[PDB]
Amino acid sequence: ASETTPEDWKALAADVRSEFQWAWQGYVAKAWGKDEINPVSGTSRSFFIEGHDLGLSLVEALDTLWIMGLDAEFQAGVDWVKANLSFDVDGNAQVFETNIRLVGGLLSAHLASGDPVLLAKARDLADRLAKAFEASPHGLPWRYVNLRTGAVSDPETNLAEIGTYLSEFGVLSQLTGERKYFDMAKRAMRHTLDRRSKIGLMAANIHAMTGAFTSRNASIDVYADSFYEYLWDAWALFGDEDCKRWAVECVDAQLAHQAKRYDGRLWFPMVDFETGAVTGTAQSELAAYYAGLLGQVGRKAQGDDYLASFTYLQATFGVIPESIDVTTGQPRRKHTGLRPEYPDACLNLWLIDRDPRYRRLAAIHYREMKATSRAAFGYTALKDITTRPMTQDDNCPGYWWSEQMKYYYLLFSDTPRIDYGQLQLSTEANVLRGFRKV
Ligand SMILES: OC[C@H]1NC[C@@H](O)[C@@H](O)[C@@H]1O
Ligand SMILES: [Ca+2]
Ligand SMILES: [Ca+2]
Ligand code: NA
Repeated sequence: ASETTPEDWKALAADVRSEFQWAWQGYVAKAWGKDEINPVSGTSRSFFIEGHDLGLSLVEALDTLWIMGLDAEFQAGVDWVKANLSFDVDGNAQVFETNIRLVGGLLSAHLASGDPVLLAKARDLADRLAKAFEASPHGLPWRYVNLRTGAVSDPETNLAEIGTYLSEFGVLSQLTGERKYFDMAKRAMRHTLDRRSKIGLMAANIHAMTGAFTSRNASIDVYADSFYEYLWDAWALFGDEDCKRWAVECVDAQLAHQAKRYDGRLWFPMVDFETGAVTGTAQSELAAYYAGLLGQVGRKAQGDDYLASFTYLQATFGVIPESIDVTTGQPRRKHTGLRPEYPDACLNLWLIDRDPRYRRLAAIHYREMKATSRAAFGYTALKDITTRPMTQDDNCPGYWWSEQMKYYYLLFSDTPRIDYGQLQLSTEANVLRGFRKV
């Protein structure tokens, strides 16, 4: 007869904040200044350069701490950065990961606080990454660069690793007045878009020196994914008319040639970029970001249909498998990366009309994370989703500190610290617009 008791969303937001503060205390105790905590053993690891940590998880956490009103914790992290974080290091850093995690994490912390030193450090790092773009006659970045010397390595790259810079670099250009950052990021994206096939698709794999594709596989998934996000995000952040056009053209080519149904559910397998023949049967969990991008570009019904494929994986397996075979619906791997893309899609679709269904689905995902990944000193990736209980690995990935706890808190809290109508998030969930003073 009566309804089951309605969710108290403010109480659930307070629980997310409590858990985030508890995890931060574990990082301070076991991994202070180090890149990642291993929260089962209570130890740390490096991410970018073995033996030369750069405070990765501390930097990733900063904007999340501020949004939650964890102000003492935020200021302790900012003060560590200002005293300790140098990028004058004789070692190789992966250009893509360094931009989205460290340049973006310093920019969101700068926008929250106003502190000039955080902008100075973001810009210093971007100038070291610029050497990877300058080493290509096409302006396509090499995958790795030595932060001190500018030496490059590995030009056999991909759309995500040449095309996930324009949000962070374009905000640098706005704040500093120097257009060079925006221009270098946009030039790399134009290169691959100019090489689209007659059916409107790009292959995912590209060589920085020849400028030619090195496979025939078009993908929406890993090695391509965030290129398509950053086309739309550059329209939203900068008003760039080329990027607005390109975002819509690329998505409608993918809907025409990659959207396929298997057992009644929508998937986007890999296809030959010229002929449209299917070339893969795998889909990763990370492809769930695309449900939210579909809604952003004006394809909400199709975005909700794709989200439903992942909702069915969550209801069936509890945790979404890291990879599935689309022809059967069954897992290709048993381990996970404590991945954030399902609540990413839920937040992006919820920002359109505030439909409470997206809150219900994200609450299932948060509660499942608490039931499976909680460890002695924080939250961990999984070894095997098929055992009962699910067995645990021993690592908290840096992106956990920027992404899913922020997504849950934004969905549940209605915080006055954010202007929800102006909110813009990077592919690492760094807030690049929408802070309100308080
Ligand atoms: O899976 C989370 C991981 N995926 C690649 C990036 O887009 C970002 O979401 C994060 O580093
Ligand atoms: Ca992402
Ligand atoms: Ca996005
Ligand atoms: Na962050």
